[PDB]
Amino acid sequence: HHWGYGKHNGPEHWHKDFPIAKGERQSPVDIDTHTAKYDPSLKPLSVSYDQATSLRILNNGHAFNVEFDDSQDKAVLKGGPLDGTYRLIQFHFHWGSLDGQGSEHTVDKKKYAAELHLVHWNTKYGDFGKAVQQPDGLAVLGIFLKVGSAKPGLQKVVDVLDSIKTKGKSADFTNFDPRGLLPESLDYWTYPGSLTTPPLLECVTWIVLKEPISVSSEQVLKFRKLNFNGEGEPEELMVDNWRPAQPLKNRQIKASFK
Ligand SMILES: N[C@H](Cc1c[nH]c[nH+]1)C(=O)O
Ligand SMILES: [Hg+2]
Ligand SMILES: [Zn+2]
Repeated sequence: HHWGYGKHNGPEHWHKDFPIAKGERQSPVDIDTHTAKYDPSLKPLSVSYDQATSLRILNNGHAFNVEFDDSQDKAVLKGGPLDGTYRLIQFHFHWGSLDGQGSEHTVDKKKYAAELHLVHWNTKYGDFGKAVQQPDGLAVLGIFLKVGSAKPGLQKVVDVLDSIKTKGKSADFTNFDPRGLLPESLDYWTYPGSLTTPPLLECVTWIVLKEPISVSSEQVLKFRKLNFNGEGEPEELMVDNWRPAQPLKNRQIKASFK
């Protein structure tokens, strides 16, 4: 039936309905640090989230999305390997049932507790829908999460998940600053790829930060309290909604640092 994250509808079944699952630039992938090469030509990465305008948090049945208002240049990603401007439309996470797994991209095979993804779409294409029909239409900033000390700027998100336990629910989540989710350093690895959930469109330029942020056990815990099911249905906790690393094939990962 509908794609999910189980023994019967998980990643290993996605290709049947979504053939591109075995494509040439699928994500995520394992980042081999001793093979990625520093690129002296990458321009400084620019992440301008000052005028960000969050509007709503939504449980879509496989994760929760904090949607932003992108009808104007408010929150934009640029610089790095990107040409032009990319607008922040939404950010979501991928986590595990255990701190030992959860992230999608892996560093030298190491799996993080979770992984944050801020999705932006190339403004040169007018809108998200049109952007997802281009080789360079999207730009996703990936940030790893590791369990330890709590992340202040992430608590609003934590406290609100209670109101959106089940699939379909969506609470007003206005005025959330995504800057509180950015690690200190901006060093990153970048490669051409796709979205990690069906339709798995290969339209993404991945910008994966090396420095992970650390959240508390109590925080990630509440992420694990969510449900994949809809209200009034057998409870399936929302855990392990991450896709495993896919073949790198004929791609190269460039490091923004030496
Ligand atoms: N999860 C995708 C839709 C999505 C895109 N970005 C986040 N969610 C699907 O149901 O096919
Ligand atoms: Hg594409
Ligand atoms: Zn994602």
